[PDB]
Amino acid sequence: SGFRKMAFPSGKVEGCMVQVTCGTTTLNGLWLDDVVYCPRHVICTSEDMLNPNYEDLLIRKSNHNFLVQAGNVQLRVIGHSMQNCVLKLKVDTANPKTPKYKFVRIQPGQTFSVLACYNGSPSGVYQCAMRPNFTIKGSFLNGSAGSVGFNIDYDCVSFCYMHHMELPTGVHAGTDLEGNFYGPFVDRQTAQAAGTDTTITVNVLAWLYAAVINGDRWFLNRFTTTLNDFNLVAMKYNYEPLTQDHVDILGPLSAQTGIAVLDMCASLKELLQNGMNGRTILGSALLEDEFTPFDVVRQCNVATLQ
Amino acid sequence: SGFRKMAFPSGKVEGCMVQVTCGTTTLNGLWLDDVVYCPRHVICTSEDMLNPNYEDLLIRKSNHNFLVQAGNVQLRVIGHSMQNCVLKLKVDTANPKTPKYKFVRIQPGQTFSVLACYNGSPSGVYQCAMRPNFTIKGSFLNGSAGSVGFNIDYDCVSFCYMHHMELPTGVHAGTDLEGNFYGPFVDRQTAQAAGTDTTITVNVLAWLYAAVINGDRWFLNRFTTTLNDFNLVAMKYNYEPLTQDHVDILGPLSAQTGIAVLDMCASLKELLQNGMNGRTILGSALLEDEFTPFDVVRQCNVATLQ
Ligand code: NA
Repeated sequence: SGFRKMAFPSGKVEGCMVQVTCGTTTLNGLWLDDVVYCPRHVICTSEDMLNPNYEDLLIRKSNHNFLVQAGNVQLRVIGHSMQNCVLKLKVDTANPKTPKYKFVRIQPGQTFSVLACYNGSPSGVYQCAMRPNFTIKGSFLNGSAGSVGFNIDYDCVSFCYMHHMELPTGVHAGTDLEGNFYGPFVDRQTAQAAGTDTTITVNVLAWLYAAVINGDRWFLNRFTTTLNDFNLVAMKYNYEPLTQDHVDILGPLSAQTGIAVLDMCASLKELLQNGMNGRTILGSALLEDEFTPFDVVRQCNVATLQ
Repeated sequence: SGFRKMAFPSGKVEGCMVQVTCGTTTLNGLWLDDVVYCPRHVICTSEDMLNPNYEDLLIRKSNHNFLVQAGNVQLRVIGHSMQNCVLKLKVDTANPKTPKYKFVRIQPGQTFSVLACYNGSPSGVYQCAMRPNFTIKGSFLNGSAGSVGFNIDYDCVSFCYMHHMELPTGVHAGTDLEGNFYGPFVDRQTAQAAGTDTTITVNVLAWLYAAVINGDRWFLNRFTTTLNDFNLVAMKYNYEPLTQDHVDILGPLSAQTGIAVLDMCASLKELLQNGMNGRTILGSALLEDEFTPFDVVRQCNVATLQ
């Protein structure tokens, strides 16, 4: 029993973090095989960071300008490549702790674990949802760029996020491991705003299924809705529209509870319109939206064969 | 920026986690040097678990009865003994990944990270506080016993919790690494109840101070209270009574912010009675009590030298 936002175990990732210093700017890199991946603004001065021309800045850098440290071992940089907003530093040594891994680009409403690092050294780990406005509500201080987000499936680490920056509102923006930003953001110190965040509807529905399984079911009703009619109400209340892809991932919970997705949608719709009127769901007056259908099935209480 | 319930990186603990099987009963063990620590109820059949005489049940077990797997490597048990509620299985191979470590008994109110494991495979990591009633509100399913709780101090792992059971309320109970239960619980399937789960008042207050440093102080007011009249309200809401000693603990944060502890108490009193009115504090719509007075400032935003 018990619902907790858990991160995946971070060990396979810890053995890949290094420190990357380019002159008087430092951040973290990810060391896989003989390549170290890091945010390209490691080549900037603080002044450069206002309006960098990264191609012009990189021309002035040589392999010797990059100092890469794996604990107490210096790795010699033998080539470098800018790819979108990440730098790929080829080093003379393959990382012996390289896990089986892939790079994947995640979608809003999906979760991943963040390993926050400073100076190449892992600091803490926590679970994030990619918000519909393509920011994450992380915890990140100066020097944390190059920290990565990931999911783990058996032994295979799927890297999906590299941290780059913090917006004026205190939320966080980064790239996938190919170096393309999530969202409309750029790695310059300019006045950028993230769009209005919206509630991740599929995750609230998963939460509601979890509530039913644990016996909390006052909010169920006998009403019917089309998906388009439900989505019109969702958009009014700044909830994300439910897609067929969301309906697919709610399949197992629907099957195990016998509540069709569109019936649980009609139940949510009444919640949005009428509020919760002093009732609670799973012991809270607020609807959770960062437990995915996968999270819910993994942690939900289960039947007991007696 | 950002404020998150963060756990320590779990890599140093992942390398210690093994599966222990005795008959058809399996759970996790902690492999340090040539010893595996696990909950003693691995020797029970399910029917044994109701009212076990552990001494009698252990007498009928031999070394050969314990199967230990570290990944694909089988670890043969070459001695065994019981210590309170844990077993120490001596194995033929010292763990080459043993970190620097110690066993420590934490206090109610203190925090620790949990590496939840099943079949000796680490599954997830999250941060918990030892509740005033000596329970933990974690996410644990069948087969998670033997999962451990820990803090990391640079390179040294302080193991402080080993998981054993779930009470009828869904809350979790366990032991230190010498096998002594936190709280009055016993490792048998009986009708046990924990004491009242109170909110950790000193932790909420430290969090309010961290809020002020970050710039959330909409809850600050000009009112002040005495310790007694605060505790009147505290008991009404099942907050721990605030002692003068707790008041002393908050001295440093009080000096950091210029805010008298009893003035912060006045703000907390008003928040308890009137709620937050749709405002949040450090991104939370609830009063957070899982951050210790030392831990809270580490995530605060800092001054920027311009
Ligand atoms: Na600088």
